Amino acid sequence: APVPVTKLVCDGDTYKCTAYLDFGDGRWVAQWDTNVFHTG
Amino acid sequence: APVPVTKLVCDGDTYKCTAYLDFGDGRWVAQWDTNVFHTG
Amino acid sequence: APVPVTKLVCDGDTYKCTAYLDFGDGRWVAQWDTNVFHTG
Repeated sequence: APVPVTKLVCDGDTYKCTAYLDFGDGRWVAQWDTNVFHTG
Repeated sequence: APVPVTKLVCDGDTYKCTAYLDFGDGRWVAQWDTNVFHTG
Repeated sequence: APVPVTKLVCDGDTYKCTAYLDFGDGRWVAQWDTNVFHTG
């Protein structure tokens, strides 16, 4: 079931974002691949 | 055009995150596939 | 290293979400492909 994200971080060294979930012990994450770049 | 996200949720049963957008009737979403796991 | 997201936007014309990062000059983004649709 959908749960809220408590903290969203991204990492320019791994090109991933990590969403910490409000669930369980607080250490469940959703993590996905991203592009990372310097925009205008 | 880019619009703000009003609520971000993720679901460990579907392995997707859903971003509710500030747009229209409030029921437009961006939805993407993710990994979901228990981190350190 | 992971840094906080300061602003999350999505765009129904490009089918991408963009996360502005707390890093550098504020113009670093993570950007990823998404589905965009009108949910129930």
